[PDB]
Amino acid sequence: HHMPMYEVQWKVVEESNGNNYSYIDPTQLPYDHKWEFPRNRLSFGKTLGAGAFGKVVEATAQGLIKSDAAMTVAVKMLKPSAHSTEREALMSELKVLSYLGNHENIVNLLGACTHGGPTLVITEYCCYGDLLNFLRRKRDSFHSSDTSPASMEDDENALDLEDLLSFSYQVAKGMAFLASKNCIHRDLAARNILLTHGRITKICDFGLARDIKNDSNYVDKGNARLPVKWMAPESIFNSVYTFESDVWSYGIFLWELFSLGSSPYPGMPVDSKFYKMIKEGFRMSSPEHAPAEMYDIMKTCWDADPDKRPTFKQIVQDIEKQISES
Ligand SMILES: FC(F)(F)c1ccc(CNc2ccc(Cc3c[nH]c4ncccc34)cn2)cc1
Repeated sequence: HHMPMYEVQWKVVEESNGNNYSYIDPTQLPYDHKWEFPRNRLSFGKTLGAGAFGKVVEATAQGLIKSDAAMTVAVKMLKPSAHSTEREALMSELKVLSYLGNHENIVNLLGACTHGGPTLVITEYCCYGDLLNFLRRKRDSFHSSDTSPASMEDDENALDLEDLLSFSYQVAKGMAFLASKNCIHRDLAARNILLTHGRITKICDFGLARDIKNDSNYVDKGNARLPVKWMAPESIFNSVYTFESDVWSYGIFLWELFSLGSSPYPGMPVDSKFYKMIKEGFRMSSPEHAPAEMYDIMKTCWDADPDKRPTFKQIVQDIEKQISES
């Protein structure tokens, strides 16, 4: 198994020579056994996602948070047909999670089971599932400002511009947190963002629990399956990944978000023509529902020069003001 064929692995970077950064080997990170949780105290429910070798299942965990209470969690784990490369990747994912620490806008580590049988990674459960398919289900229910509640069927569960601005803010905040821990996601997209109580968005990565070969958003390119339409030119062409290439992806996410889950670059299949156009400076237009200042963020996320892209910290400050001004 070449792991790039099955998932896009996030990376933690460290200072190298001069002003360069190098990837940390995640197997080198420690696993803090404070996270260890008794396997027997889990009760498995429905599958939330599965790929060739991995799955995520909804579970009930006894006494995870309060000694006397059960709580709903999501557990990531491997199928028995998985190879040692996948087993390593999952421990490595747990190590990075242990390293990162906690944030409101990421899917958080709650516990792990690492001895006896297969590695189980216990994370927060998000009741509304992935943001992409939520937007798509809610698309025809988008409520314009100053339109009557009676115009919608279930207006209390509809979607409006304040929701979209909120999601954009929350995702920027989670990515600012990642960048602050020297972490590069490398697969930011609406499919890797979840929605939960209070309409809180949490970044994640289904990873090995995604059927990647059947998701046409990943393209075979080299010895990998890559989310090309989300990727910065320097990542596609030179395999260079930085905090600024995550920013490009974030711009693409914003496009999906304000288009209510439409697919990026419609009428442009990934092929040599696609790559030529991206190099020449083709960029997507404003989505229907995107405010002009949000479209302005998009355009800057897609600067060919990574230095001219905003940082996540700037994006947060920018959207904060947009929300306040409304
Ligand atoms: F935002 C971070 F921190 F970058 C980040 C956090 C976590 C990961 C990967 N771990 C996992 C674990 C389970 C899942 C699926 C998942 C978790 N909670 C759910 N709730 C409902 C449906 C699916 C799910 C996704 N990623 C990858 C990135």
